[PDB]
Amino acid sequence: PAELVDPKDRVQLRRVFGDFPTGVTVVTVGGSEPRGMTANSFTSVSLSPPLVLICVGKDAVMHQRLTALPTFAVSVLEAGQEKAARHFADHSVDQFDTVDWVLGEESGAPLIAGAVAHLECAIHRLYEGGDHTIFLGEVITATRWPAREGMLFSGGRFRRFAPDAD
Amino acid sequence: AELVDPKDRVQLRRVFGDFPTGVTVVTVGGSEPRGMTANSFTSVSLSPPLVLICVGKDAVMHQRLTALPTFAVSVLEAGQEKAARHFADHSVDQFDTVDWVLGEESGAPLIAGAVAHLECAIHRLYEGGDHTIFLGEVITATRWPAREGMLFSGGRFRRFAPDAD
Ligand SMILES: [Ca+2]
Ligand SMILES: [Ca+2]
Ligand SMILES: [Ca+2]
Ligand SMILES: [Cl-]
Ligand SMILES: [Cl-]
Ligand SMILES: [Mg+2]
Repeated sequence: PAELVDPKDRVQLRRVFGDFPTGVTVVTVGGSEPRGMTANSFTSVSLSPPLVLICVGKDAVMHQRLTALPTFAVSVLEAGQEKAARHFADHSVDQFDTVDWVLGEESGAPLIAGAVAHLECAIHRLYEGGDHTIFLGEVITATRWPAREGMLFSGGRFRRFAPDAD
Repeated sequence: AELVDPKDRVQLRRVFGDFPTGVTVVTVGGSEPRGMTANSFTSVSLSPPLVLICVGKDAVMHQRLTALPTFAVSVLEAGQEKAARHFADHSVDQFDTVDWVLGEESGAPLIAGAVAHLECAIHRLYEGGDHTIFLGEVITATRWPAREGMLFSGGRFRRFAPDAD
């Protein structure tokens, strides 16, 4: 039975936003106090120049970091990394002593070990996005592990792929 | 590990495909209604309620979106690969192979059987390299809770495993 959504109702809006499935990333930065934040707003944008974007809430600490720093990293989380996804979504101590990570050579940001891919990006534009800021980054380098497959987030829940039937 | 040269578009597409997404069909109305398959759909903001899509500068839909006040997004359900392929084909009624309903608010075709329809007003146009980023405000939406979206990952259509919980 179809549910009509009142866009002013944020409970309902979050329900419909949840209808579009995504992967899950952890965005990280270096600097004097490196930080990570779980993000599903990651979107690949352009091939030439190679661009991606993320949308970050204005009240997140990560927002203040990204506005101040020239680069960030994206770690696309693999199917078995729900613990890492939850950890970097916690609002609440080294944030990174729970997880295995390797230093990003271009971003100076911790890259999450076990990820499907790492992308290190230079911040190119900041665009207004309502209660978020849209950060457009140019991909400086990336590394991927072809054997790995991403975790999923849909309907407000973490989910898994069915193995490819072809 | 595979090191990716970002200037190599084959490699770059491989890494872009490592982030799984759903699949939408973006539609517009007007004299010549049009649809295009898009996975760059992203929900952005709660207040105001905003979403974005990234559309190639050379796409025919690109000119529509820069000109028209509204568009619709149909989030495709798990069994809708045929519609995804159809609205991604480059080469004429585009809507004679799908079940669709006119959206009252957008004036654009809404794809039947979808997980959700979102009808949006174009809010901003932002530079996005070889794409334009279209930011839209959600005017109304309808959803079907029992449905689940189709998935696109590694350049292939995929489906969910049953929720363990
Ligand atoms: Ca209400
Ligand atoms: Ca090459
Ligand atoms: Ca559902
Ligand atoms: Cl809220
Ligand atoms: Cl290409
Ligand atoms: Mg996205």
